Amino acid sequence: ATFISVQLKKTSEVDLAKPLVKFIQQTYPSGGEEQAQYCRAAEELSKLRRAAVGRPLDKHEGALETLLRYYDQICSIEPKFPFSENQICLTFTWKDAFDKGSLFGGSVKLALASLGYEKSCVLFNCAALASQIAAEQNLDNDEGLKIAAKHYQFASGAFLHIKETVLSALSREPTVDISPDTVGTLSLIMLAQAQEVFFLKATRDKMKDAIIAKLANQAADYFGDAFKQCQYKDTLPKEVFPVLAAKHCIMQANAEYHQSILAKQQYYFGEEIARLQHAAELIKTVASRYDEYVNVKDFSDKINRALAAAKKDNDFIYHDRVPDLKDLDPIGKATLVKSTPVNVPISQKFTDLFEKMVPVSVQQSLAAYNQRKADLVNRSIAQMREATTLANGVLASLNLPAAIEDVSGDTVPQSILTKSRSVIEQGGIQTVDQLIKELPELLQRNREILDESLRLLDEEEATDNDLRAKFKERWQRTPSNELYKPLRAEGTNFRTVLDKAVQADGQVKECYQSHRDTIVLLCKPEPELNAAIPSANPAKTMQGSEVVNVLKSLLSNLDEVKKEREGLENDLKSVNFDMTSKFLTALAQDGVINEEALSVTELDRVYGGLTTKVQESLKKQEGLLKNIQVSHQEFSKMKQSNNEANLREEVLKNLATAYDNFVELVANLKEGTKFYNELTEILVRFQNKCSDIVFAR
Repeated sequence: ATFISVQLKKTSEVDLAKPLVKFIQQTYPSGGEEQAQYCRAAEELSKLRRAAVGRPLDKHEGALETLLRYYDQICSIEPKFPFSENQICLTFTWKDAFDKGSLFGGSVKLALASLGYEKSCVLFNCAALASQIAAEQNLDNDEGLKIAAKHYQFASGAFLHIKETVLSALSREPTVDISPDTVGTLSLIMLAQAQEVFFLKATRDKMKDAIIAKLANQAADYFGDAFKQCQYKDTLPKEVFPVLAAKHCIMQANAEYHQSILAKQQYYFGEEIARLQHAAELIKTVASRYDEYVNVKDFSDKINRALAAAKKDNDFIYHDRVPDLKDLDPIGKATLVKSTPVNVPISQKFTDLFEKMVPVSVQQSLAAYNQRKADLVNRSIAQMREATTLANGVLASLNLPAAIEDVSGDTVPQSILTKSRSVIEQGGIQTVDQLIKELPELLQRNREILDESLRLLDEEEATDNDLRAKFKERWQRTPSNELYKPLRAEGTNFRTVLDKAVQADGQVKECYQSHRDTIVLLCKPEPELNAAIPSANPAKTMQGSEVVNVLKSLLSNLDEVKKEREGLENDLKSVNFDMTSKFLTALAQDGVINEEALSVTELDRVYGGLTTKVQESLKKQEGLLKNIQVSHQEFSKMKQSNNEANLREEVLKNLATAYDNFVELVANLKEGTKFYNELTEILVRFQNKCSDIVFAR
């Protein structure tokens, strides 16, 4: 009639969606996006906690199921936000279950900043509820037993999973009730209490008097061990300690009494008495010493009668020796109970309310792959241009292929021709004058966007002050300058970004004016273009000697080598590999995920076929240019003049450069503008954001 149960644990209501949706700010940038679904569940969870653990609960089924379906959703959420828990602040407060424990340090209450602490307490409450549930139960009704036995067994395991989970998961030393020594003992009591029932069933189904003993015993030898585990340990609620003892004692008395029946059949009439006397003793004790905790009046008669009748028969019929209690065989032990492990889900009709959301050790390793992407792509690109620019630069510094397309001094060589052509219908000088004109304007455009937005902040702040420094303090909310912390932090940054950007274009403007004169030439039609280049008397060891023709095949191979770099720069840009599902598979399969081991070997697999192709380009050039530096050496003599060609030569060198400078300048300014235009828009956000914060006031 008297079963140990465990009172719940009280806890404070904390606003759940407040520090949870703010990470969904960090997550999705759009309203109307899935960001909507993850907040129609964020407040759905806040609803669950309040309904689950906000109250002393109505001992039922759902009351448990809720608590279970909460604990579920908890564990279901932690591999998604509190990994290192940087500042994500939802600190939990939990109150101890058995107040009088430690009167030294921290006692009745503990507020900790770790989810592992939170989940443990819920689970404690689950286990704590299951017990209360299993105790009310009618134990005569046979469907009643089943529910008791299931619940204890569950509570027992619910605790034992805490024991093995606390020290390893928190952030410091834990409160009295949830410490491995405490719970490990409760877990054992539940278990012993479960086992009690099986004795009680087995008893109802009038089973073998041997089997009832062995079952009864093993129950004793469980309460026994729960005593042993309290005896000199402060793990304690007050009335728990004598019950464990009284129970143990009853249990041990049944065990004796049934084994008495067995000994009787086997005609050991001594054993019978010896085992009963022991049994009778055991009860007498309990009758007096724990009377207020257990009623055993009936049982006591059953023994005394059985004893009486046995002592009657033996004294007058059988005359059998009675053994000292030490002389007897151990009653066996038969357990039928095990601690229901804790494997989520524990609730029935389950539904992971955040089933959609993507893990954090995925999200952070997925973004640390995207720099590994950019690094290798951008890095290979940068090796390309610097290789190409250098090459182009040597050619001109060596007058190539201008010198070899020079049949007669009369005409513009064909490369210069083919070049000039490109420069014209690409806009001409006109596209460069365009871009060089409009750029400081687009720079200015942004300076205005910025300072209107910072001025706004400086404007409001000034109003804030005059108000307090003149008011009866009806104005008593946040000092505005303290509120405009990070928006000025950006402000400073946006400035240093522009100061860098302004000076950056002056480097170009200076280059541009010391180069465009020669472009003026390129954009001219052949007539004047041909007329403006000083004509010279051509050297005639150019008819087709091996000194010259060899160079043409170098400048047709180096001609193609740099032409190939486009296709690469394109395929390097074009490739995107969706890494998500490869991490996702490796986190569900294995513990956590080490990204470097996987990404590196994936990259030199995805891109690997190009990195080698890239080093093939660069190192081939080092060859092709050296085998041109030493070859021009020889052509220098076989083609000569004094002053007639010294002009022609050192003009064409400057036009070759002129073209390069043009392409080097356009491709630079387009890529420049197509960056400051991207900034305008990033600053529109910022104009509106400051506006909305001076509207937030």
